[PDB]
Amino acid sequence: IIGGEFTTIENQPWFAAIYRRHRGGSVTYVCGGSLISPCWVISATHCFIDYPKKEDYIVYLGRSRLNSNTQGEMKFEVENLILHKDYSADTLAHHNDIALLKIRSKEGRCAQPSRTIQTIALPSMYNDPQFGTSCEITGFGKEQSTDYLYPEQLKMTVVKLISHRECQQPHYYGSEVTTKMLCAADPQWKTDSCQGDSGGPLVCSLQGRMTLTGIVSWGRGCALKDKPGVYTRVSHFLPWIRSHTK
Ligand SMILES: N=C(N)c1ccc2cc(NC(=O)Nc3ccccc3)ccc2c1
Repeated sequence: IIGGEFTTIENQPWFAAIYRRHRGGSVTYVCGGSLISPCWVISATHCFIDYPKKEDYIVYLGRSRLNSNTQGEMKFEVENLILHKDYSADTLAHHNDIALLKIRSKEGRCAQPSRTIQTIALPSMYNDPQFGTSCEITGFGKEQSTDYLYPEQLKMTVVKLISHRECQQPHYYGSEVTTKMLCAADPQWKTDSCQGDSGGPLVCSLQGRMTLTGIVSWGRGCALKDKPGVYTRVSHFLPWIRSHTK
């Protein structure tokens, strides 16, 4: 997250921190995710497509720092890694950038909700917020495009949704951004999501309900003029999510 503010997991309790174990024992941070039900985390296929082995991943819920075992956190392995079959990547645009992770503790249990571990509601079909609505993003991603390290403490920011007609303007993304994608940015271009925030949540309060409207997917640079963040429009994928979690 470029700009924004430092936060803690009690403010983002649906946030999942996903890591990968490498041969030799080293563990590195991969992507964010969101808890949609006790046994299921939703994220972005691009986070996993190059290492599609469920045994490699570690998922934490209730974790506020990259390298602290936060009090109340719970650690899980991935029982099933579901990637979208029509996922693809263009120079900028990522298509069907959505994945599901079925989680299990060593004792075989799913998440136990608590003050720091909670689900986030899915949207309803054909009901996304109007352009100009403010939404929040959360993640352990870069603080500046030139950084190589990720922040130790979790961050959040707030951005505004941009219409498809505006996002398709020539100086924006033209025809590269589709109706299955949602744009969101800062009007002054000072805050945004960035590398390492992928898979994380774009949460919008709509009709009084905190909703998982988007999943961080792609963008040209981070916080660049006329280059919004692009998110998987979760409402389009409700049939896919429902069928893959039954
Ligand atoms: N402007 C944004 N909101 C945004 C959102 C997600 C992003 C994700 C990025 N991920 C990215 O470039 N990943 C990568 C890693 C190794 C080799 C090649 C590429 C980079 C910029 C991003 C920028």
